[PDB]
Amino acid sequence: RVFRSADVHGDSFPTNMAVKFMGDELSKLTGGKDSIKVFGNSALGSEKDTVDQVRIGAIDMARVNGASFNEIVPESLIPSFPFLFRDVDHFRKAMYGPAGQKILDAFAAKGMIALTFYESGARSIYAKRPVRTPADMKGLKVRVQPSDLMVDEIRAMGGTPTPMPFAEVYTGLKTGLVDAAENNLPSYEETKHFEVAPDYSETQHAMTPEVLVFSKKIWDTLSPQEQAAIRKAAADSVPYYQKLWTAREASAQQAVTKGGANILPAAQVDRAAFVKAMQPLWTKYEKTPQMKQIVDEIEATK
Ligand SMILES: [Cl-]
Ligand SMILES: [Cl-]
Repeated sequence: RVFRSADVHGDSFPTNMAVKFMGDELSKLTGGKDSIKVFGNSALGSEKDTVDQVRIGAIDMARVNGASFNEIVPESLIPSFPFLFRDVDHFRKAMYGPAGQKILDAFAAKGMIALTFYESGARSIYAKRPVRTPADMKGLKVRVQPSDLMVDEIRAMGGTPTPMPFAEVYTGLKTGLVDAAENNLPSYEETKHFEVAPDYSETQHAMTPEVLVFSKKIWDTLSPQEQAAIRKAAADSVPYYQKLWTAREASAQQAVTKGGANILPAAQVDRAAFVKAMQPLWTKYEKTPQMKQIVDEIEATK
């Protein structure tokens, strides 16, 4: 069969490519038969829309950002904690290890098989002015993802958060509904947010992963062999994604700078002030002993 999968990005974006790559792998490991069609550009709805559809089995899979599960899977809050990961190497070692698996395992109770994470860089503020310190955030109308944690993060930074679907952000910035948002560089480039919010300040406040989920209702009708093939194709798509993503982070920086954007480097930003303001949120979002244990396991990963 053709499995249907959702994504907010366009057809050439690394996430879409990775899942399409996964699709090609599946079609060999099943011999021509099975495949994945990726519906890009939010065609199937917002990330939250598409998560709900996966849960009820209206669609087979979605590639979405970790924050899109924050009201559903408590463990998904964790990798979105502000300043949790020290760097890319830490993210990788922690998330592709036993602690990341515990997070993935948590989705099953909520009607989803979480197949894999993909890295998503670090998210940073961008606006019509630069931002070095929480004082600079005051008065900015900052779009965030529809997540209570992300709302609180931007408030803790000093901005006024406003939840909006990914697809609507470019227009929101144009019309002045919002004058700021936050994301990684490749997203900053792809959506052309850089043309309306040309000041990118590397606050690097979160490193939320992408998660690839499969409908448990559909999953449970498959054989163990088919299930294993699907897990295998997913795992194999990660190194492929990594090659594209590593390159895209670098090229996106070049592209946006050539197009007028000004990146304020991480060292220029008062990380300590942001960390102090945001750190209380960990305790706020540790809902269970199980969550505490995972956070501590991640912190302990060196
Ligand atoms: Cl969205
Ligand atoms: Cl987003």
